[PDB]
Amino acid sequence: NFLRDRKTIARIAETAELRPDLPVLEAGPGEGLLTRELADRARQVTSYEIDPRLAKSLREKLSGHPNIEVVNADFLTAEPPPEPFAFVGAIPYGITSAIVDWCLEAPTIETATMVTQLEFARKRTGDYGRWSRLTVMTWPLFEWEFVEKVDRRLFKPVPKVDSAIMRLRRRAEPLLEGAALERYESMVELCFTGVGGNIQASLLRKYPRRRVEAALDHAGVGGGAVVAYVRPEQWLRLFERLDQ
Repeated sequence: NFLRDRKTIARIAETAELRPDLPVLEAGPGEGLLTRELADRARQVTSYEIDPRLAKSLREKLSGHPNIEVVNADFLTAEPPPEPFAFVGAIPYGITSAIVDWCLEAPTIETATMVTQLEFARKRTGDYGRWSRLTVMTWPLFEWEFVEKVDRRLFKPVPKVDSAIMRLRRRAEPLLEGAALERYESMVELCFTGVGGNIQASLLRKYPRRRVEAALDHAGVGGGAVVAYVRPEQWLRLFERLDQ
């Protein structure tokens, strides 16, 4: 699926929050129009194309841009650069979670701007109230933002479902660090298993009743809340009170 709509392509490039001293890594470059717009704004673009024939034609198509390099390789086995950078990608359906993990694990990444299936982006950004476990776990380190829906008819060939632009931003200052962050991650893990039936019952496996009740109230969360509908700001408040 190749995005052809010029307005959406420009929206992606502007979403990436690029600047002249920041390099970009790109995956799923397709026709390379987006690559041109990224190269206009960033220090340089390194664009990954796994297919050797497509890599060669893309390299020639973009040879009028000296700050574009095309790498004939699988992006998923690429190492991130040891300097701040941004990722931009149009991600096929079957490797979306793996690309997200690639970005979450790159310690110098600033932003990751991705075109994904619509439902994937909504879950990972809580756009309709339901929250991914990974989003909650990484919220102290990353912002997850839903940018916009992208209608199927803007691609070629036209797919079956709609897409979306979503963005990760690595926070300049993490909301938690060190052992406190680990204690937060342990709390989130504990609650997403569902042991005991409800979030209150799960928390009671690790924390005293008096403190659990105080923490739920502090966070504005009911003892029987559906775990997936607790918001990240509520998880932080819950941990704040529990960790005293």
